[PDB]
Amino acid sequence: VNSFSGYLKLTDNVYIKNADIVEEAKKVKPTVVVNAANVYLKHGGGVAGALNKATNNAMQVESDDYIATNGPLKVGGSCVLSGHNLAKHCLHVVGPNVNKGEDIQLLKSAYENFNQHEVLLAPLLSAGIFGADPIHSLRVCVDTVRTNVYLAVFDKNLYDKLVSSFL
Ligand SMILES: OCC1(Nc2ncnc3[nH]ccc23)CCC1
Ligand SMILES: [Cl-]
Repeated sequence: VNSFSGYLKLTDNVYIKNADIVEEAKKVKPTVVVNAANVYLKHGGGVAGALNKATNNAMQVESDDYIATNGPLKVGGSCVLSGHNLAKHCLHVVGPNVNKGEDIQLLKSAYENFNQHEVLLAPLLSAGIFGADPIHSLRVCVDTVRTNVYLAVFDKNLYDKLVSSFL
């Protein structure tokens, strides 16, 4: 039993809800919140900009030190950093950004990072301003993640469309 509330159950381990991931994280304070990151951990917009804003820029400060030490992530890769006031940990995961010409096949690799954590709150990777089809992202999530994932989906038209089209 966990404290996630109001989710629709899609499969044994995947759940989905129309929600602002920032507001969800503050309420639940999950062990792991997933950020829709880029390789530079520059949290400007989309989910990343919203999460970082909610941390009063502490996420960005921590991220800049991480990059200065370790260099950029790989597309499809991840790192674990602090969750600040939102979660115990933040798993920064880089899905491919179609508006940059990045290979969509890397979306499966990106979701594989979720399997290192028993329970996660997360957005749909490569959706939103990363330019991929959210229906496709949901399919890859369901077919790749085996741990318990709670998917937030801020946009309402996307959520109903995602629920109504799910196979
Ligand atoms: O899930 C991916 C999508 N973006 C978000 N989801 C959940 N919470 C969010 N907060 C800010 C952006 C955001 C892209 C379409 C939904
Ligand atoms: Cl977005």
